[PDB]
Order: sequence, then structure tokens, then C-alpha cells
Amino acid sequence: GFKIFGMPLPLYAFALITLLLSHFYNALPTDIVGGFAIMFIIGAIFGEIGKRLPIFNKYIGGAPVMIFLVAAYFVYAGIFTQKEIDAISNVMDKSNFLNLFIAVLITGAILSVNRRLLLKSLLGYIPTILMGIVGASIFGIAIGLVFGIPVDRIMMLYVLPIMGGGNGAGAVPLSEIYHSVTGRSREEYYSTAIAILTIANIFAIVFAAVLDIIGKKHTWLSGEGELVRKEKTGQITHRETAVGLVLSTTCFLLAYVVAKKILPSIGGVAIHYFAWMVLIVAALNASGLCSPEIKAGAKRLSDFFSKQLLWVLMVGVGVCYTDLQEIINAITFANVVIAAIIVIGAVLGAAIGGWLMGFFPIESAITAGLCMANRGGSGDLEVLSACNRMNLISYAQISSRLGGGIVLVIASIVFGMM
Amino acid sequence: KIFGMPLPLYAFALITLLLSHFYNALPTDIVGGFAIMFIIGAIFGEIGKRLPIFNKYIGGAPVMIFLVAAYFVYAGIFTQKEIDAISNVMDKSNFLNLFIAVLITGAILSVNRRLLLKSLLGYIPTILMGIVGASIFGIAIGLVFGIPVDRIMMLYVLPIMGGGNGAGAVPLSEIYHSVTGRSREEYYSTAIAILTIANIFAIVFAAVLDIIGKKHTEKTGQITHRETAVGLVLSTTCFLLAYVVAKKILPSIGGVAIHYFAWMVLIVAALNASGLCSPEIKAGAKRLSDFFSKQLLWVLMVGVGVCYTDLQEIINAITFANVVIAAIIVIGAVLGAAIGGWLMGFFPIESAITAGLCMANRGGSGDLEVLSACNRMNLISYAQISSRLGGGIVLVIASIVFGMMI
Ligand SMILES: CCCCCCCCO[C@@H]1O[C@H](CO)[C@@H](O)[C@H](O)[C@H]1O
Ligand code: NA
Ligand code: NA
Repeated sequence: GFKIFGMPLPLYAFALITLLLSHFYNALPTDIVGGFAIMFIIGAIFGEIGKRLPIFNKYIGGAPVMIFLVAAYFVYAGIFTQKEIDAISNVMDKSNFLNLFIAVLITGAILSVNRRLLLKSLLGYIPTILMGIVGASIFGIAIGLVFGIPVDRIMMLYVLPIMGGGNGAGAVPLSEIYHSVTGRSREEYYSTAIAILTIANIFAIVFAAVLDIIGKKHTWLSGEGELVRKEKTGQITHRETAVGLVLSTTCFLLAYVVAKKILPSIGGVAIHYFAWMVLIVAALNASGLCSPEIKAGAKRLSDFFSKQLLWVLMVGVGVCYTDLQEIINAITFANVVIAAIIVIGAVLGAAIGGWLMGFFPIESAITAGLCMANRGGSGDLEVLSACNRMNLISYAQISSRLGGGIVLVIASIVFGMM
Repeated sequence: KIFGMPLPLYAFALITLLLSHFYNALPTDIVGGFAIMFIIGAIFGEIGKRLPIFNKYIGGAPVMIFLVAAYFVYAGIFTQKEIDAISNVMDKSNFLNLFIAVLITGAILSVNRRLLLKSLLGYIPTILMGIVGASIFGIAIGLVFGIPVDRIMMLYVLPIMGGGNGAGAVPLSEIYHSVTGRSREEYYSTAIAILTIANIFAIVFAAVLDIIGKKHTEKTGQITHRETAVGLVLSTTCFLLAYVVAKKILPSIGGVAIHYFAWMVLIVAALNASGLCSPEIKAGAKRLSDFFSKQLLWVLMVGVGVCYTDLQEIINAITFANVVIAAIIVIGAVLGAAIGGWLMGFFPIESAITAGLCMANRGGSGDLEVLSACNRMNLISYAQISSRLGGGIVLVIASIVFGMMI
């Protein structure tokens, strides 16, 4: 009766048996039901394992990472069946659980805070991001020349893609800007960019847990899950929580309709729909259209995802947004080192910047540093789960989305300069 | 407030819906889907909830959304994209099964180990007796109207005895499509219509049996999200096992093919009796089922009205023939459960209400409608055994019936 996943070993065995029956008989619906079934079980076991591996389990960050890495190794080693990969992929992409997840988090995180606090951060945050970029560039250029690599490459094939807001946000559009300005094939760029950015993404998740340990070892640096130094609710029901779900989706829809047809770009920046959402939700908070009861509902919902479904999510993240074969194709000692150091440049860059802006250095280096250099949205979840600061999702998204859009403007200029 | 959202807030959402609508910008995925489904379901849910005649016997809040939604597809009110988004949630993502899976699990695990085991020996047989009587009378009156027996079982008997909209119409269409291959909407539209007619007769005879009756005289506390989350694990994992069983291990017990949902009922029921789940977890599954049945039910109907309903066919099968056939099947259940219960040691009137009318009624909403018509509201617990477990039994029987026919 020693529990796995709040399920006693006997009960878990029943499920683990079922998983294996589906696995060996090759019978599985490639849908939500089939997906969650597998994801829950697989996540559960490796979650616990990673939670209790001695060296491997350090801080809180051991459990989310295990599932993620393990799951990727299952795809790479072909342990998953094609139908299983399809089922998981169907939940993450075709059904689009990923966005929902982030949407729920953002909504719940923003609707919990006071209206007075809101605008106070945003003004000091963006500069911190730029500080992180400077540091990411300064260190990149520095290490580039150590390896005898021209600076242009460092900015175009190393720095910019890493800091860029992920696969869809950076690799996809940075190859577009590359082709528009150079004329050389997108694949030539993308293939190198996507590969290297994923390497850095793995370092980002590692250093996230390292900064966690350094934060709890040197309390002066850490805010213990809070970036800024600095109505009570009645009883809650399912309906309030359910309303949280309505608001989570409907806010994403509005943001989507805005970024597609109404206000696709404010200026030189194209605003990614998630960025709009943050502004919409924040606006919705200040408008106070949501009563405290409902505002809690959104929080409560966010908890259910971030604490129950987080393990599930990682199984999906390790499958879809981590091609271990493309990494291998660019694991020359050189890239591994260059990439890692650029991340460290972002860490120190955002640490110093935030410290100057009034935020806690550890949190600043995570939100404005590692969350830039990670693989955008999928990455943010991977990083924030490694340092147990999942409540900063909203900030992480500002860097990955708005900060990613900034990378594009900078990129265009860099490309033009050559 | 609309759907627990104050009118100002709901407006914000309703505005957004219309922006997505007019601008034709909508992700054809879960997020986009639920966004629309929540909002649309919310308004028409309230509308159908406020309507006087319609709420009490027409099914009300759910029926509004499911009919309205169908009219939106038929009248082309929805955009291709919007239909795609909703369909993407219901089929490609397969929310429908998850929904049913969660319900089944929560409904079966909520029955106490003793209640379940004890109920099987006496109450459960009475239910089966009611079904026999419901079938025998149905078949009998079918031929009187020159109706083939297969129709009597598939389009009349089974759907009536099946517990409700979510529990019978929704999954019986699923089993119908999985075994015949014909559209769900063809079945659903006829089934949902007939079953509601019978539901109205059930509430009438409940008051008639009341007059005839008077004329002829371990419960745990600390449930957390994890427990509820475990409910979700068990809901899916139990469906997976059932799926693996139907597809390779035991696709058919004999010449008859057991549909995976039927297996699930047996698996979950087994899991209950095995007591592998502690009361805390067993509640978690219940709580989950509540969240779906009470929050996401409105959403579900928006989806059901889009994919699972054709208006012409459904409008057409409103024939006086149905009125009579349906009523008599109910009477067959009454006499079936009356005789059975009398043989089992229960009072015939009470047996015919709980194991008879509560089967033929519209699942849970129905039980409340029936038990309030005969003042026997204290038998809610029994009524729900019929609507939930007995409904799950109807599914196993239904698979066998379908297989035998084809
Ligand atoms: C104008 C800027 C609007 C977006 C602000 C996003 C930050 C709100 O985010 C919230 O802030 C809290 C206070 O730091 C944290 O405790 C919460 O975990 C975090 O989610
Ligand atoms: Na990045
Ligand atoms: Na019924």
C-alpha cells in the first residue's frame, strides 16, 4: 500500500498491466481517452522514479524532467508504438492540449493577483529581457571567437535562434527573415537553428534546477517563487472553477481573433496570440468583470492542471517537442559548449538586469533569461517545472511571446547589417 | 448570471464568440471548440432552463442546446470552421467517449461494495425482470403495428430502458455505429425523441401507481484534487483495458461481439467489488463525474446537437404509433418489475417505480421527475442504481442484441 501517483501499488499495478496489454496487443484508441490513459500511467511511474532518484532528484525539479527526458528516449529508442505516439501527439497537437494547458495557467495566474500590482512589473520587465539578450550576445560572441567562429554566425545561427521564441515563433520565422534577406534556403537555416535551440533548451531546464538550488542555498538571491520584492472570496463550487475554464478558453479565442484579423501587428513587432492573451486577461482583471469567487475558480483550475496534469503534460512534451535524433545530428562538442554558454550569458544578463530593476535575481534569470533561451511555450513548462516556479508562467510567456517578437525585430536589423 | 457568469462578464464572452464568428478566426481544436461550446451552451441552456412547459417534460436546459445546435448546423448558422472545431472535439479528439467513460466509472464506483454485492442478489434481478417485461410487451405491441422486432429492441425498448440522454442515447448511438456502421444521428434523433415520450408516461404512471397503492394497500472525508485526478486515471485506464479486451483478447464471447463500453461496465464493476479503490478514490471518481455531468453537460450537448442529430428524420418520427408503443413498453416495465419484486420480497408498487419506471425514465433528471410524482423521493438511491448501474447493464445487453441482429 505504498502509493504511486496517489494510487496504491496494487491499484497502480492494475493500470500498469492495462498499459502493457494495450502496448503488446497493439490496441489503443488514438484519441484523448487512449492518450491520457497512457500519459497518466507512464508519467506516474517515471514521475515517482525521478522524484526519488538520488542524484537525479534534486530540489523539486527531478520529477518533471524524468518524465520529459524518459518520454523522449522512448520515442528515440522506438519504445513507443506508432499508434501510441499518434495518441499522445493527437492530444498535444490535433486536440491541442498544450495551448489549453498554458491558457488555463495564464488565466489562473493573472486573475489571482491584485489590479494595483499589475502595471508595476511590466515596465521593469521588458528592459530586463533586453539585458538578458545583451548578455546572451556578449557571451556568445566571446565564446564564438574562442572556437574561431565568425561573429555573424554566432548571432544568426546561435544567439538569435536560441533567444527566439521557440520552434513556431523563432525557427519558423527566423528562417523566413533569413531567406528574405540572404536568399539562401530556409532548411539550411532551420535545420541548424532547430537543432541548436533544442540543445540550449535542455541546458535551460538543467540550469533552472541549478538556480533553484543556488536560490535555496543563498536566500538573498531568491524570492522563493516571487519576482517582485514589494476582496476575500466566499465559498467555491465547481461552477466557479468551470467558469475559470470558460474564461481560460474564451480569453484565448479573443487573443487569437485579435492576432489574426484585428491587430496582427502593433508596429515593427508582430504580436503572437499568447502575448495578446496576457494583455486581455490582465485587462479583464483590472476591469473586475470577474468577482473574487470566479477569480479563485480560475486559480483552482490552474492548480488542478499544474499539479495533477503536469505529469501527463510532460509525457506529451517529451514526445512531441524533443526530437532526440536532430539533437544528435548537432552534438559536436562545439555546439554543446557554445549553446550552454549563451544560456549562461542570458542567465547573468537577466540576473544583473532584474537586480537593477528591483526584481529577485534568481527569478529574473529564470523568467527573463532561461525562458527566452528555452523552446518557447513547450519550453516554459519544461523550465518552470524544473524550478518549481510554475506560477510565473505568465511572465515566461511574455518573454517567449513578446520577447520573441522583439528577437525578430533585432534579427531583421542584424541580418540587414550582416 | 448566465452559467454562473454575471451578465457583464457573459457579454464579454458573447462578444468574443461573435468576433470569432464574423471575422471567421477560430482554432479548429479543443480550445477553440470549448470556447464556442461553453458560450453557446450557456445562453441556450439558460433559455431552455427558463422555458415553462419545455423544462418540466421536454428535458429543458439540455434539450434546448441539443436541438438549437442542430438547427444552427441545418440553417447553416455555424461556420464550416466552427462545425470543424466542435467536430474535432467530439470525434477526432473524442471527448464523447471520455465523457461517457468518466460517467460510467464515477457512477459504478460510487456504489458501496456491500450495496453493490447485496443489490445484485435481489434488486438487480428485479431490474432484469423489468427489462424482460419491457421487451416482451414491446415486441408484442410492435407486431400489432407490423413493426420488425429488431427495430422494437434497437429503436424503442433499449433506448427507453437505457438511462437518459448522456448514458443511453449518447452511447447507444456509439454502439449502433460501431456494430451497424449507420450514422449516429439517424439513431440518436429517433432514440432521444422516443425515450422522452416514455419519460412523460413514466411520470404519469408513477402518480397512477400511487393512487393504486393507496387504493389497494466506510465514508472517507479528505478528498483532494489528486483523488479526483485518480478518478480520471481510472476512467481512462478502465476504458483502455475494455478496449484492449474487445479488440484482441475477447472480441466476442461467442457469435455475439461485445462492444468495448460493455466490457468497461464489467471491468469497473469488477474493480468495485475487488475494492482495489479506497473510499477516498471511489469518491474522487464520483466528484469527477459530477464536474462533467454538471459543468460540461451543456458543452457536450452543443457537440451532440452538431454531430449526433438530424432534424428531418427526428421530426418525422413523432408519430401517434410511437406514443402508444412507447407507453406500452413502460407498462411492460411496470408489470415486469412488479412481478419480479413481488417474487424477490419487495412491495410490488415500489418495485415497479424503482426497478421499472426509473429504468424507462430519462436517467437522473427523470428519477427526480418520477419520484416527485409518486411522493417516494426517499428512494432516489434505488432509482439511481437502475438509471446508472441498470443503464450500464442495458449497454451490455444492447451490444449482444446488436451482434445477434448483425
Ligand atoms: C502589464 C503586465 C501584465 C502581465 C503581468 C503578468 C504577471 C502576473 O503574474 C502573476 O504575478 C504574481 C505577482 O508576481 C505572481 O505571484 C503570480 O504567480 C503570477 O502568475
Ligand atoms: Na528560445
Ligand atoms: Na431510461
